[PDB]
Amino acid sequence: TVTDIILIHGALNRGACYDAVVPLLEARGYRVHAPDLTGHTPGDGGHLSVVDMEHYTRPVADILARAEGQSILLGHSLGGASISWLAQHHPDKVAGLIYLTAVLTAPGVTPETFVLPGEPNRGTPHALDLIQPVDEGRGLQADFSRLERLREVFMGDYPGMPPAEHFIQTQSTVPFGTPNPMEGRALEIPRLYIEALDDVVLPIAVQRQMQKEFPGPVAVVSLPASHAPYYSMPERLAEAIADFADAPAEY
Repeated sequence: TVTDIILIHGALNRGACYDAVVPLLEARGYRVHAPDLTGHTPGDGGHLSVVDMEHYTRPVADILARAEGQSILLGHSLGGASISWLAQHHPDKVAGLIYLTAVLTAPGVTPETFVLPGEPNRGTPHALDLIQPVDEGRGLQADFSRLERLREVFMGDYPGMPPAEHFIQTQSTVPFGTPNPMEGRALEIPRLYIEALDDVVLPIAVQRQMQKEFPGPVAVVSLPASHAPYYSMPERLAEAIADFADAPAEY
């Protein structure tokens, strides 16, 4: 019933951040996709090209259109804003949702709620510190004056640093501001949160607060990783993802 698995990158990243994981999930028998979202492919126009969420997430909807059967959507970090948007518009094609230390927001809630300071257990101040606005506020871009700080905060799971194909220079602020449209049929999709216990970008406190605030049950697996478990434990990550695709309703 589930033939496809679609891994979606977070902010300032590209599809290829998942290179360690894609072969591991194809061995489990799945067709695996890790597409660039709109604006995340050098030469496509970058952040200002992204009109809205439908536009941003189109490469995934394109994939889901041609999937033989049902698909699993994994979002990482800000990627969860996309998988929740897609769920609501393609609930007929999605069989499972994986939030990998990802933004899980209740219907009608924007990811801004948990990135900005607030109560209870709201805020991602390491990220806000190292990620900076550009283009009169319509782009985010990392603070390259503090490269070692950038590495220990965002890429410390990598054994060694990652390749240039994993990243873009400027991020659209569109996904940060769009509320979760999930309603009715889409709230029945099984949900799985994969916690990253040692993340300092998205602290475990904020991870758990978003789980507690989403309406309805959310399954949980925990990993002893920081912000990028697809770097430091691709095998354990793949295993969790595939055991969930094998039976999302049960798991």
